[PDB]
Amino acid sequence: EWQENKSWNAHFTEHKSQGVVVLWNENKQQGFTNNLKRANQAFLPASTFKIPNSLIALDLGVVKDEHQVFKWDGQTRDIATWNRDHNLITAMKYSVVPVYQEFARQIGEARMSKMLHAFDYGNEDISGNVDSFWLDGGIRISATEQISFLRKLYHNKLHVSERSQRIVKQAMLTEANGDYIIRAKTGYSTRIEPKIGWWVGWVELDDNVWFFAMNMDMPTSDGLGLRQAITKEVLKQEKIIP
Repeated sequence: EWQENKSWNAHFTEHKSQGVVVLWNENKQQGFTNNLKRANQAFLPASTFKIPNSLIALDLGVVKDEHQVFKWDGQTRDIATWNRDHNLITAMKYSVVPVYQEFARQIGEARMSKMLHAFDYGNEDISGNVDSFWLDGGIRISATEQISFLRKLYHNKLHVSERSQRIVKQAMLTEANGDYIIRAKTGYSTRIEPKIGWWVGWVELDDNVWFFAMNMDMPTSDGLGLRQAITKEVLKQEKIIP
């Protein structure tokens, strides 16, 4: 069911990095990773939590639809793209933490906790502050657990409405061309060691879907582009994308 391919480690070491890529072939129900241990080690989800958070906010009516405007609160932050109005699409594109913090406050502890249990999401533990637990609280998720969750979302099998799942998958749209579609979400965890970057999502082909989840050590922000670059080098090696 699971195959370890350490030849992918070259893609990390050539960039003076360490990490894990996990791939799942939906047609064949077979998984592949360079590091079975790290594939099952649990990390803070950081901004990858914007996927479940969006689903919960939509299903409870905290977010009406993907056009609703969340007005900038007028507090200047160090990420320029955060100092503006956003909707669900742009808030996910730019990983706009303060918008999702407000979602979490309106969701509340009780409903957030139950919904994460219904999703079987990671360790399902929201210990910490309700507006930051995915950044510095007790919640943890592994790369293999990200894949399990994403497969449910792809098949509209999560315990929220079909509409909520369709909207979040629209908001995850990252890249599309004549060869593939990528729906994904980046993450960057810095408040708790080890600092890591995430990229989780899937690649849609004409006749198959390949789910992926990667994380990697991220001692400085200088290496953030490697999250997508390393993943795509693996995808290219496996002839999933040209």
